Parts: sequence; structure tokens; C-alpha cells
Amino acid sequence: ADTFLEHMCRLDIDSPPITARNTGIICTIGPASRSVETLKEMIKSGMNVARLNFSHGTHEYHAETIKNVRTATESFASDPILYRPVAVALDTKGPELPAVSEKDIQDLKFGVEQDVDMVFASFIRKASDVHEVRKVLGEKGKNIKIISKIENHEGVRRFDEILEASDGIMVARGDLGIEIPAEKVFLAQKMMIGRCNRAGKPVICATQMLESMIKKPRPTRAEGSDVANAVLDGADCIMLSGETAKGDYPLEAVRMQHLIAREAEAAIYHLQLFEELRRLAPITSDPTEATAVGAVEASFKCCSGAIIVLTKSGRSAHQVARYRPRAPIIAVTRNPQTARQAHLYRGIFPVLCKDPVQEAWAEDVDLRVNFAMNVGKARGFFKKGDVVIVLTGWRPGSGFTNTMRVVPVP
Amino acid sequence: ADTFLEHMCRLDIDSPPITARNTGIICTIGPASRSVETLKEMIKSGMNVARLNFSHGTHEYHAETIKNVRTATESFASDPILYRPVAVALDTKGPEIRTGLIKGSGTAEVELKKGATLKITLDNAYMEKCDENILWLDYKNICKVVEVGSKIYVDDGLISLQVKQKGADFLVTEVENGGSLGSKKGVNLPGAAVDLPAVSEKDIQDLKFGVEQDVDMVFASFIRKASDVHEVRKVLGEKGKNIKIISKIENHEGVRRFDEILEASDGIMVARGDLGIEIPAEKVFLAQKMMIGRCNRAGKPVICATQMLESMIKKPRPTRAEGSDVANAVLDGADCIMLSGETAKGDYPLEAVRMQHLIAREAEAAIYHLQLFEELRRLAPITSDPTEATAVGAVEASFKCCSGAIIVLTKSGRSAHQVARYRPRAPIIAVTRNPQTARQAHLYRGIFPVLCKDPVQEAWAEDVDLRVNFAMNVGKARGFFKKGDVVIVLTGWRPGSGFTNTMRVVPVP
Amino acid sequence: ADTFLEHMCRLDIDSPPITARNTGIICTIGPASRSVETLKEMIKSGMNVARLNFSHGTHEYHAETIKNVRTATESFASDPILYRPVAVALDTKGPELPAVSEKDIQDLKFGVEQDVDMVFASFIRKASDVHEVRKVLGEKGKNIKIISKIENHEGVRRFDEILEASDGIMVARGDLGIEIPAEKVFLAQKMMIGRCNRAGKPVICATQMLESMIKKPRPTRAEGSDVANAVLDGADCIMLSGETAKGDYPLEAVRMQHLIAREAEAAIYHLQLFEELRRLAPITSDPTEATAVGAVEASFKCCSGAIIVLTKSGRSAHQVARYRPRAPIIAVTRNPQTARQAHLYRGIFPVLCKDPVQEAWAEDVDLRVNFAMNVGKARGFFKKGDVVIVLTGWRPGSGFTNTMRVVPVP
Amino acid sequence: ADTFLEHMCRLDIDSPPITARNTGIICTIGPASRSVETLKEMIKSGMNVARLNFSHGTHEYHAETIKNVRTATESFASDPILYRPVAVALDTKGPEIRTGLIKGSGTAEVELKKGATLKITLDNAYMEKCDENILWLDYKNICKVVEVGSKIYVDDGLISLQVKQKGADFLVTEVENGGSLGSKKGVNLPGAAVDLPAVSEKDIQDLKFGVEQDVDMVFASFIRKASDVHEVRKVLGEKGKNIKIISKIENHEGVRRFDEILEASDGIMVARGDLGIEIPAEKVFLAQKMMIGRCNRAGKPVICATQMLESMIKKPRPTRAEGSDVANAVLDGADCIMLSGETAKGDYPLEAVRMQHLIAREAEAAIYHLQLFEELRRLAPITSDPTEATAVGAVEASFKCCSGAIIVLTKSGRSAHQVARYRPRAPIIAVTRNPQTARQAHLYRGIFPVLCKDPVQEAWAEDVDLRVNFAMNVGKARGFFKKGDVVIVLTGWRPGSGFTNTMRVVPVP
Ligand SMILES: N[C@@H](Cc1ccccc1)C(=O)O
Ligand SMILES: N[C@@H](Cc1ccccc1)C(=O)O
Ligand SMILES: N[C@@H](Cc1ccccc1)C(=O)O
Ligand SMILES: N[C@@H](Cc1ccccc1)C(=O)O
Ligand SMILES: [K+]
Ligand SMILES: [K+]
Ligand SMILES: [K+]
Ligand SMILES: [K+]
Repeated sequence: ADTFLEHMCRLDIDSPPITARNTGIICTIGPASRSVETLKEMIKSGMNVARLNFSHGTHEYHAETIKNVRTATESFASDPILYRPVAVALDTKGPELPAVSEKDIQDLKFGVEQDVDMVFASFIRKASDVHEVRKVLGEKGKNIKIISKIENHEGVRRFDEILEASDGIMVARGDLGIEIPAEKVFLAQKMMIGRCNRAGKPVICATQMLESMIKKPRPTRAEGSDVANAVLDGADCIMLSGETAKGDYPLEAVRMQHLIAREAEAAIYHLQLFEELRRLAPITSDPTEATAVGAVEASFKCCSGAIIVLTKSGRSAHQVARYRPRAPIIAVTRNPQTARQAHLYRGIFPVLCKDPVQEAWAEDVDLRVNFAMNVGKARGFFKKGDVVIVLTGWRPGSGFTNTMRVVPVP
Repeated sequence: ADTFLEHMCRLDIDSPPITARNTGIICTIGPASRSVETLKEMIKSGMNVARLNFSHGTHEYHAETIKNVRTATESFASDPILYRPVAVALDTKGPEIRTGLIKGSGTAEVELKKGATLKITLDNAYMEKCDENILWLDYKNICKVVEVGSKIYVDDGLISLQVKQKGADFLVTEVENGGSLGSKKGVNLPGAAVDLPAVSEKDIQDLKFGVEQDVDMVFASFIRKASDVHEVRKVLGEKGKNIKIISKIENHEGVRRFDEILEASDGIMVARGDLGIEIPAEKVFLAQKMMIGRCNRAGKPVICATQMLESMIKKPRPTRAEGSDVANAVLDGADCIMLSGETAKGDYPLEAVRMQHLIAREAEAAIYHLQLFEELRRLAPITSDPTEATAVGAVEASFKCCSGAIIVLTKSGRSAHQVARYRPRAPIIAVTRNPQTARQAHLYRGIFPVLCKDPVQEAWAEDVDLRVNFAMNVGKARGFFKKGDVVIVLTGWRPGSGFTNTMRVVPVP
Repeated sequence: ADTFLEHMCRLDIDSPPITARNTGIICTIGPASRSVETLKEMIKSGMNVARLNFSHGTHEYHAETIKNVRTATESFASDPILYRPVAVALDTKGPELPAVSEKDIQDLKFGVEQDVDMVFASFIRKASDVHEVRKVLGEKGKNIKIISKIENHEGVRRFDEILEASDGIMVARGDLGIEIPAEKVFLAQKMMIGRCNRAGKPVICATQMLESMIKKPRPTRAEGSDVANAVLDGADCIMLSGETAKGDYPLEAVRMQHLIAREAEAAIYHLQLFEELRRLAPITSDPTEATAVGAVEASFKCCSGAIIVLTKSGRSAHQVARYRPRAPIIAVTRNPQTARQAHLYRGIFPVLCKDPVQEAWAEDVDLRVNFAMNVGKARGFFKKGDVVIVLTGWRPGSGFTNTMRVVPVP
Repeated sequence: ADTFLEHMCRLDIDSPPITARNTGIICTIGPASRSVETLKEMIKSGMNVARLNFSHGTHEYHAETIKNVRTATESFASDPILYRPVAVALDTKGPEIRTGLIKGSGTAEVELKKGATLKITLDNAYMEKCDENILWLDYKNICKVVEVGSKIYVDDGLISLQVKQKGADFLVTEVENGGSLGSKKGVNLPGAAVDLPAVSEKDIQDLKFGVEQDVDMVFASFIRKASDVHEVRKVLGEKGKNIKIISKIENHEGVRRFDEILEASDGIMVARGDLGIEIPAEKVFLAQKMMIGRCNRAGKPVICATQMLESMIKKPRPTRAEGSDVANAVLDGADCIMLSGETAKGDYPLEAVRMQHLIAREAEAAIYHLQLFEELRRLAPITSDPTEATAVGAVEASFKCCSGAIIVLTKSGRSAHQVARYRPRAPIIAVTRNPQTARQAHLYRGIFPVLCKDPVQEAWAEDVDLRVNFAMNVGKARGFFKKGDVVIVLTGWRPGSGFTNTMRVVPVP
């Protein structure tokens, strides 16, 4: 469809969703979803990130939840083609005042010891709050991603400085609804998602998603519409709260979130996002940035099934994700943390390569690429005769991901 | 802003809304909003259309409501610069199923609990003895159209039942979703072949009454196909031929047959709550976006209805969710938003109108007008009709010479509607001497109708200048523009002209 | 054709020119072309402007040439549908030094007395030279158009100030070839034509056009290519010199110029010219300028046969011509001078309405429009059922041409 | 500059050319330019291709010219960073008609005057007795293909005759355009069905000689249709299969059948002067623009030839008109410009090469590169061929990270040609070990070929790095870029790769 309007006119409620669900699903784990058996089913149904709410519970309790999450996750490790990484997120209590309380310091230190992937930092009002959280995590927690939660007016007013200091953003709509009038929160949500998309940083929408599923096996029309519109605004991930933490239908909530998010993909008009993001980006001569733009460009032309990115830290894959290709970004990494953290970005499908490093660099690249091809075929992103883009460095120890290759799927 | 993304990035919740609210507000009038004094305040606060729900009330009652609406409306007629036309809409009963009266004395509500049994009866002895065990309803054929396993929804989806056993004139059900059952509530039978007619005997009488009362539009309930629309058209007849028919899409068949319904109707109402019963929750937002899109493409008005500001029945302010849902209907492309119980029977009818106005006005800052137009221009079929070429040219000019308004001199409204299809940012000031045309124009996004009551000058060019000067005064007073801005003026050429084919670029003096 | 490249690829030398010749033809009148009988044939064959070279001849001699031009021109006046206005141009001797010599002053005064339409001012080096010519023409000659001839390096270096002071420009390629190297004159030509197009002022290419036709009935391949390329650069008019003044085939020269210019129209890609001219124009709220842009825009959409402009001074038609529509601009005027001067602009087909003024303004407009419709049908610009754009003012005595009308051809 | 118009407005005759000359220069070698010392100077001054005209001379003579060209070319081989490849082109005689020898002793020229009679004879007694009354020519069938009223042109259109009477073996004509008639001049019969074969007995021998001499390309004369091209291809055979065939379009039939000729050929030469005889003057500029356009769209080389700098046969500087005509051929999209008598037999062969270089270099300032590419990208068919996608991506990147060059490692040249089709601003440094590939690359606008003479490294990645480093040194020395600039590098992935499908963004060390 050559216009957004025609894209809307062609939507059909009777035809099933042909496209993959490209947004992350974050689920809050509590008494209802804590057991290894429930977590297994939640992972199969689409959970990408387990969130632990440190407003409640002891460290002993959370250590057991984390252990259960990992037991459930690694139960699928025996098939590396189908294995999905699952991230762990620590959501701080925060001030209920200083940015980091005595309790938050202890909780953050515990997160470092437990090897969590990301921190959702509560009640962030300004940049210096983010830097205080960074300082507590320290040298040992330096690769842990900090997602600043915008929960009040000051957070919204000072958004630009908070965004620049953070690794990502969580929009807490319910908390914003208390301090900001109802007729304005939807504008704040749209503003913040937009600015995050422009900056290439993850944005999560949270609170008041599928709350009615705490008691019911299906959500309301309004809730489906609200979740869908967060996806269409440009959210990278959607987070579920009590629905998965303590409700009666945690597994049904994950499945419904998956269905809604997958339906919303049919309303996304991908070409416009990219053309605007390409024009708004500053003119640069950084090799990686030029290669990322070129890859997304090629992914729209030679109607590509995927952009395969070989990445150690995830950074190269994130640079591609900023431009919002339609094609999935298969991020191949040997770093387990990188694979878990990648779920924060819309359209990144991380895969953890567990094979050992080959001495000949070109053979090692070919092995990781072949692994990505098998994963893509199995997930139905592409098949034999399709073409994909492959991004790598040139030589072992390259700082740039500056090599782009157009490759037919064998 | 040259990109949609930058348009979103520049949104600021602290800066007040610089732009006008361009969508229509339709309010349902009932016991809470019926009086001349309340209506006056609702009109000042932004009500453009009064909706009368003929599911309830006698013709005598509705005649008095209509009279009160007109008394309130004409109380502002002494200042023709500030006078706002107010339309009247008749919303038909249609093929409804309803429950009976709650039993006994005391509170007129009973708690139905999940897992509990409930017998549905058609025995008229129980018509006014509804309770936790027995529920009467008025659809006699219900046992022929429903099976074991069928779902039955009561009171706009509040309560749900599953049929466990059929009988001759009864059904034993189990309550799936509990709630308070009141008296005379609406019943939906999803996936059931309900044999009730499109226009009942009662609907015929109601439609004839609407013609006699000179209503501006009809909201036709439960439209399933084009022939239902044509039956409504036939009843309105020659005498009601200028009354606009808005088809309500309330079920799956309505959505499946949307194209034929749209082509037969003057416009569409999307009833989201009713659609939520028959269609899964994960799909209704797609149906809403599809239908609004197709209406925008066809140049026909689309109204979003149900589940707008329902919490304001009891509270002076809406929830964050409701604000977000209303706003998104506006951003999808809705021409109007309709309020139901919030204005009809709730405790804060005036606050509901004001909040709807605030939400809709805030949503305008998120609308990216240039994209809508560029796409609507490309999707329109290549034509040599003078009026269509002039309408496109006017909207084009309204984006270039950053225009404060497109002024359209129109008798029937049609010329102004053709401009509105292209979705200019600038307001369309539709100047007309026809009072009905001025009322009906509120159905279209971005049309600000003004009723010129001055007599016709013999020299045509002087008459045009007089109507344009009237539009200029109205625009200055509403803050659309001021001295030094430029406006587009569309007219015919000569008094007999069939086309609105003349465009004029005019500085505001 | 949606691209310039495809426009070139579709050119067909075997199909005849479907489009009108939109550039003006200026012919130098001398001993070979001076007679009433030859002028008649030159006018029928396409001459729009008669140029008189005041380097030679007495005032008596030139008065007779002017009289012969007018006798020939008015011989077609009995049919006002087919009558073509013919302009008279005085080309000064100039310095062969002050801008205006004693001789030039006398020649310019004679031009005012003879009611010439335009002056081609020789050897213009700077703006003050143009203002001296303006001062000599004075109040009585204030509507006479001054075309500055750029004949040397200083003229090119100071082009912007000369252009701003002049009504139009003549590029004298042969004279430029003496003072500027041959490998650079083509750049000067392209630069000057471009700047004139951007400013909305007429530009004429002169010298070394069809010189071989002084002795031969047909031009060379090279000369055809050179004339054609001046048209494709954006020239409004092409001027012939000795070919028509003193050569053996003056009538054949006019006809060949017409054929070359008409062939060149097939290579003009009109949509690009307009889209660029629209973007480069400064953002304004002048009603006439907005209406002119809108008219040209509409002329590309409702595939218009013409833009009809009712104009007293010509200015409204010139403002439309700046945007380079494909459709011919039929400029209807009662002012005989306006009709003659309009030939300086590419794409303007002037028509002189000789009917008396109707008292009712709307009827007078309708009469002039009907006249334009008959002229257009007769010239084959359009026929019954086509649609045209009509531009007018609103009341009698309107300063703006701010009214645009889409009109089917009856 | 964001518009073509502004690009023209900013042209400045006082500022020197900042950019390289990107079009090829082809020079005809004859008595004036034949010596090793002159060729050396012509190569330094910018000659990329030496053309040998086989209309005249023996094979012995041409073998010596070819040897001199190679001696001159290889004299610069001692510095492989600065060495420029020089191609050799064989231009066939084809089906030509020629006059005989001028009579008697004295001057070898006679004045034919307008209105005078001239008898054309086929009697071989008059073969060497041509004068004002009698002219012999070598086309025996001429009387069968010409009528009364037919025009006959002699010596590249200098003289024109009209046939007044036919005979068995004679034609009586009247001279229309007079001039000096010399010996053995070319004869054109416009609109006549000349039955001469596409490849004559002589052309077969000349083409076989070209294969033996290892020429790089053939300019095939008087190509009228695709089958003529295939006959030339067949004669070159298996041994001459990599020799490029450039079809010369010299008549109306060539233009009418252009598409099939283009599809059969490796490239095209537009012979404007020859076209000017058979096609009217007011149409040849359209044919030139059409043919260049179609060649650009197809990605095949197009050369403009004839009537370039002809006045430099006698003068050290060209005319304004000639400079303008050459410049406009470049701006139309020509890949190369060919010089004829200016370099073959004139008094200033070296000055002609230098002036051609200056004109072509000046014309680069008027080229608007971004438009060419954006249109060529849109007009190209949607494909999934890896090399084509990579070529487009490389040119795209060359406009963004303001690249100094696109470096392409290529064996046959094909990968570099695929990049050249998209018309990047940045030079395409085509690195090859194949000497023929390096010579043939000059046919394409914007390809700067470099011949790597270093031996192949066993490790593929090291070999790539070596060739890339060689290209970097060549680019630094030519001033295309310096340390800190960024370039695009295209290669295969692995030594067995069929595709050039790997693109690398590389800072210049
Ligand atoms: N990152 C999420 C969502 C996703 C799915 C498929 C492709 C891209 C993204 C996942 O791996 O499940
Ligand atoms: N038609 C509505 C909404 C509107 C307001 C302002 C401008 C345009 C439209 C009204 O008149 O109030
Ligand atoms: N102005 C010239 C050329 C022209 C012809 C036709 C249309 C537009 C322009 C004329 O009137 O003859
Ligand atoms: N191919 C020619 C012209 C050229 C020069 C520089 C860059 C590109 C092309 C050469 O190598 O000399
Ligand atoms: K928390
Ligand atoms: K109703
Ligand atoms: K002169
Ligand atoms: K030859």
C-alpha cells in the first residue's frame, strides 16, 4: 500500500495475522507466575523479560523467583535453534526525597550479585537521578541497562535530559494520570515514544494494560485498543503488571498480549517510519551508521526476509533497529547478556550462538551466519531463494560493523 | 514540522492548545440534560448535535425535548456573529431485545453471581417479576435461534450467560460474568440469526414523527446490509429526502457488509461496545480504523460512539484510559464523537461536554494534516469535474499561503463537504442561508457552519461580498484569523451556477 | 513520463511535433526583409518581434521600416481570431566609453516617438548603465521594456545588479566569445538563463543562430543543435540576425527557426521546471502569486488545454509564465502594447480583444473568455469537452488577479 | 544545490574546475599523431583510447600504428601508481561508397559550382579521371536504388547533387551546393536502399586482423539492425569474444531500429554528421538525446562522434559553438567523446586533445549528479541479484558519507560497469589484474581503471587488502581523496564468489 490511508482501508478482521509480533513482552512475576511450570508456559507463549517488583518481597524471595526463571529458561537450551533468551529486570521501590534510598542501594547491589540484565528505576525526575543509579551499579554493574520510569510531571518536563542520561524509558501511564490531567497523558505518551524512537533508545509502555485479566480470561475492547495504540505510537515493549504477577489468568494474559501486539503489526506502516528517521538523522561519516542505514534501505528493496547482524555488545543491532526496518533483525551473539538485553528493541530477534570460535575468521562468520539462516527458516522469516542482508566487521577485532553483504538463502 | 515523527516530538503538555476543536460533539439528551437552562450551557460548552434515543420515551416527551433544544439554540440568535447552529438527531430503537422489570419493592437491582443458574422465560406473568432465578425478555422466537453453548449478553455487555438447557418457552443458563441486573436492559445474541425486521412497526412511526418534527438526521440502529438502509430511506420518503441517514454498525455482519452499507448511507456510526460483544477484543480496534478510513476515503461522515466518557455518569472527571480512547478515535479520522449516558442521565452532563471538548481540542495537536491531504489527493480518482478540481486547489492553497480559513458559499452544503473530504488544517467556514444545511454541516470534521440571515442583494457580486464579510467577522471573533492573514473563498460564477468552480485568494482587511 | 531520463528515452524522430512552439522568434529587419510582402510572410511563418538595428541607417529609413512592419501586421486585423500581435524592438548602437552616447540619446527619443515596445540596450556593464537608459526613455517611455545585452566579461561578472535593474536580458554569445574563452561561454549562457528563469524575467539568446542561412536555404546540424539547446536551457526567445536582415533566404530562416524550436519542445520536461520554480520562489501571501501557482498546479492535474488570463498590463500573465506551465497561457488584453510585449515570455500566446467594454463586469469577463475559447479552438490548443483555467480579478478595477475558475470548453 | 535550476544559477566562469574530467577521450590516430613521441604527449594530455580508421591504410601500416601506441603506453609502466591504460579501437570501413581519383597533373581538387552539370559514371575508364564534368564512384548498383529527384552528397556533406536523368551506367546531376571536390571522397544516398552487405569481404579480413592484433574494441560502421551486429560478433568468433562491439548509428534505419541494435551491442557511437545527411537538421539533436538516454538506461557505453573540434584541424583553439556542442554531448549523458581529423591529420593534434580535456572538465560543473542517480534507481527493474543491490547501495552511500571514491575489485570489469550505470559523483576506481579489462573500462563514464601487476597472495583477505591499498595510493596520488576521508570498497566474499556482493565503508589511512 502506497499510502497510510489505504493501509488502514485494507485491514481485515477476518484474515489471520500473517506477520510476526515484533514488540517485546515484559511480564511481572509474582505469586501467580512464580513456579517453574507456569514460567515455562509463559516463555513458550511469548514472555521475553521477567520483571521483579522490589516494592515488595525480601531478597531471599526474589533470589528464588530469579532461580525459577532461569530454570524454566534453560529447560529449552537443549535445542539452540529454538532457544529464546529471557531477560531479568529489577524494578526498584524508589522514593515513596532522594533518588536512591538506603533500600534502593541494597536492592541495586543485590541485582548486580544476581546478574540482572536491566534496572527499571522508579520516580526519575532529572538526569542526576539517573547518574546516581549508574554510580550505585558501579564498575561491576556497568553493562546493566538503566530504564528510567517517567511517573510524574517533573519527569515529563525534564524528559530530554533524562532520556540523554538513560539507556531507555518506561512510560508509567497510571502514575502520570494522577499528577497530570487525563486529557494530556496521551500526548505525553506520544511525545515520549516519539523522542525515544528519534534517539534510538528503547521505550516501554507500562501500567493499565490488561488489568481486567486479573479476574477474567479475556480483556475488554478498550484495553485491546489501548495496548494496540501503544504499539502503533512506536513502543518497543509492552509490560504487564498484576495480570501476570498475582491474577488468576497469568498465562492467558501473556497470550492475549501476544495476540494484540501481533494484530497491531498489520496497522504499522513501516516505510514512512524509516524515510522520516533517515531524513531526521544527522549527516555522518561513521562507517557503522552508514552501513546500518544502507542495510535497512536494502531490506526494503530486495524484499528481504531479514537483516542478520553479528554483534558482541548488541550495539550494531541497536543501530539498525533505530531505523525501524520491516524485516526482522536477527542479532547473532556469543554474549548471553547481549542476547537477553536485545529484547528491549523493537524488531530485534536475538540468537545465542554457543558454538566455539573458529580460528579462521571468515569460517567463523560463515558458521554464525549459517546458524542465523537455520533459525530464520525455522521461525518462518524466510526460506530458500529469499535474500538477506548480513552485517559484520572486517577482520577479527574490528571496531566498526562496516561490512554489508547481500546473501541468498541456501 | 516536515515529518510525523517531529510532529510527535514537539508535543508539549505545558503549552495550551493553540488550535480549534475541529470534530463535532454529539450529546444524548435525557432527564439530566433536558431543561432549557442546561441545554443553553451545553451549547455554549460545545454541543453541536442533540441526539434523542427513541429506544425510550413517548412522542409527546421527545417533542418537548426537541422544543427545549430549539428554545435554547435560538436564545443565542440575537447575535448572528456568535450564533451556533445545533442539529437534532433521531436515534431509532431498531430490532432490540429487552429484559423485563425487576421484582418486588426496594432497590430495582439484583446481583447475578458467576456460576449461578438463571432461567430465561417468555411467560408474560414474569414480565415484571425478574430476579436472580427468573429473567423475562421480549423476544418470543429466542428458543428457535439459540443453541446449548450460545452466549447471551445483558446490559451493553455487563453480564454474560451461557445456555445450558433449551425448552419450549424457556432457557436455563449459567452466569459467566456477574453484575447488577436492573430493569429493561438490552440483550445481545452473538452469532444468532435474530429474525426481527430492520424497520419495525414502531420504527416506521418514529421515523414519520422525525419528518414531522423536522429533524436533521437519523441514526439507524443495527444496520446489517444495504437493503436495511434503503427501507429507512423509503419510510422517510419524498418529504424527508434531505434528512441524513447515518447507519450504526453494531455487529459482525455490519462490518462484513460495510462497503454496501457505506455506499447506501449518508454516513456511519461505529458502535464500539456493541462490536466488542460479537467480535474479539483484539480485533475491534482494526474494525474501527478500517471503517473510519473507508469513510474518510469516501468523503462520508463517521461518528464514534459508546464507551467514550462512561465513568462521568458518576464522576466530574474521566479516567486517563477514556481520554486516551477518545483522543485516538479523533486521530484515527473520526468526524464526530458521541456521548451517551454521560449527558443523557448522569450527574455531570455539563462537565462531560466540557471534557469532551478539552480532549478533542488536545488531540488536534497530534493530527498531522499534510499527510492526510497528500494521501487523499493521490487516492482520489482523476476527474475533470470543476467543483472537485476547485476543492483540491483550495485545500492546496490553504497549506501554502498559511491560510486562516477556506470560506465556502453553499446552499445544500455539498461544496463545503467536498472541501472537507481533503482534510485541510484550516477551518472551512460554510456560509449558507439554508438553516438545515447549517445544522447538518456539523457531521463533517473541520466545517464551521454560519447561517446568514440577511436578505439577498440583486447584484450577485455585492451579495458574495456581503456573505464573505460576514464570514470574516465570524472568523475574527472566533480567532481563526486577523487582519493581514489570507483566506480562500469558493463560490459559483453567476447566480445560476451549478458548479462551485471559482476560487479567490483574499487578504483579511 | 515520471522521470527526465524516460522523457529522453521516449523521444521519437518519426512522430511529428504534437505540441506548439512556445518560444518567441525575434527577427532582425533589413534590406532583405523590409518589404510589406516579405514581412507578411514572415509574420505568418512565426515572427513575433521585429528588431531594428540602429548601428546603421537614418531615422527616416527606420521610420519606413517601422511603418512597413505595422502595415504588414495590421493586414491580418480583419480577422481578430487569427490576428497575431507583432512587437517592434529598437537595438541601440551603444559604445564602439559612456553607457548612452549622444547618438543613443537621439535614437532612444526617436523610439519613444515611434511607440516601440522594447529597447535592446547594447554593452551593458553595470546597473547604472541600465538606469541611464531608463532616464532617457523617461516618463513618456516608462512602459517600454529595457532588455540589457550582456556582451562582455564585466556584464557577466555584474549580472545580478544588471538583471535586477532590467526588464529582461539578451545573451550575445558571439560577443562573449571574444572576451571570454570558448570553453566557458556555454556556462555563462546557462547561468544567465537560469537566473532569468528564477527572477521571472525574459531572456533572449542572440548571435550565431542560423548564420549559414545567409547563403543557404537550410541550416547545418550544428546550428540546429545550438538553437535547440538554447531553448532547452530555458530561453524565452531566440533572435535571428543577418539571416533575416540581409541574407538570401529570410523567410526560410524564420520557418526553420520555427521548426527547430517546435522540435525542441518535445525534449522539455515541464514538471521538473515547475516543481523547482515553486520551491525556489519565496513564501508569500500576495493573492496574485498564490493564484498563479495554483493555476499552473491545476494545469498539470486536470490536463488542461490552456491557462486563460485576463490582463491589462500583462503582469498577471507574466507571473503565471514564471512557473513554466506546459499548457499555453492565452493572455487576453485590450491594451495593444501589452499584447505585443507578451511575446518576450515563453509560453504566452497574447490575443488582442478589440470588442467594446460591456457595462456589466461579469458579462465583459464572459465575452473576453469566450473570445479566448474561440482563439484556442482555432489554434488547436483544445476543443469542446476539454477543461481550462481562467484567471481574472474580482470587481471592476481590482488590483489583484486573484480569481481562478475551472471551466469546461463549450 | 537542492535543485537543477539552482545548480545552473551557481555556475561561475571565474572559478577553476574543482572536479575531475569523468568522460573518456577517444582520439583518431593518423599521420599527424602516429609517432611514439606525439602519442606519449597525447596520453599525458588525456587520451584514453586510440582509434584506427580502417577505411584507409594497409594492415602493415595499422600494425605499426598499434605498435607505436603500445610503445608509448608502456613507456609509463615503470610507475604502476601513475600508469594509465590506453585502449586500441578498430573502426571498420563498412558499406561505404567512394568517388575516384581526380584527373591529370596539378592540384588534386576541382571546383564544382552551383547550377552546373555533373555526370556520374560507373565506367572504370573514368576511375582516375574525375573532374567538373565526370565523376566516377565505386557502387555499381547505384542506378537501381536512386530516382530522378534523389539527392547525392559528397565528402561528408560538403557537396550536394540532384539527379536529373537516369541511364544504364550513368546519372546526370545538377550541383546544388558547390565546393572543392578532392579524390576518393565518401558518398551518401539519403533515403536510398543501398544493398551493400553489413560485413564485406574486406571487413571480415580487417576484423580477423583486429583479433590477431589483440584490439580492445570494434567500432562497427553503418549498423542498420541487430543481425548486422551478430554478423560482426560471429566473425570475431570464440577468440575475439571479449572484444567490445560498439555499433555506429549513421543513418535513419539505425535510429528507427535503435532498440534491437542496442540490445545486440556492447555500446553505441552516435555519428552526428552522418545522421545530419540522412535526417533533417532540426531532428538530429533529438536522436542524439534519445540514444544517449536509452544507453544510460541500459547501462551501455555511448560515444558521441564527428563534428566535435573540426576547426582545430587548422587552428590552435576551437570556436565557441564547438565548445558548446561538445559540452552539451557530455551534459546529455555521453560516456566518451571522439575526435576525428583534429587528431588524425590536423596541424594541432596535441592541442585538440588538451582542449577536449578542458571542455569536458568544465562541463562536469553543470552535471547534476543526484538527479541522474535517483531516476536511474527508480527506472531500474526490482531485482534480488546480490551484485545489483550492492551496486545501488554503494552509489547511495557515496552520496551520503561524501565519498572520495567507490573502489571495485573486478576481473572482467562487469562489477565496475554495474556501479557506473547509476552515475555516482564519486570516481569508480576499478582495480583489476586483467590488462584488457583495464583498457576497456575507459568506455564508461566515471570509471578510473588501475592495473594491479602484483602477484596473487594465497590468503584471500590479504590479497583483497593489497589491491585495496593499491587503490588508496592511486587515489591519494590523483587527489580523489586523502587520509581521513571515507571510501566504499566492493568485493566478492570468498575466492569462489560469483557475486560482487560485499560492501565495506573504509576510512582512508
Ligand atoms: N524480541 C522479541 C520480539 C521479536 C520477534 C520476532 C522478530 C523480532 C522481534 C522476540 O525475540 O520474541
Ligand atoms: N463543526 C464544529 C467543530 C468545529 C469548530 C471550529 C472549527 C471547525 C469545526 C463547530 O462548529 O463547533
Ligand atoms: N508567444 C509566441 C509563441 C507561443 C505560441 C503558442 C503558445 C505559446 C507561445 C506566439 O504567440 O506565437
Ligand atoms: N576513464 C578516464 C576518465 C576518468 C578520469 C577520472 C575519473 C573517472 C574517469 C580516465 O581514466 O582517465
Ligand atoms: K516499583
Ligand atoms: K437506540
Ligand atoms: K547594435
Ligand atoms: K570507418
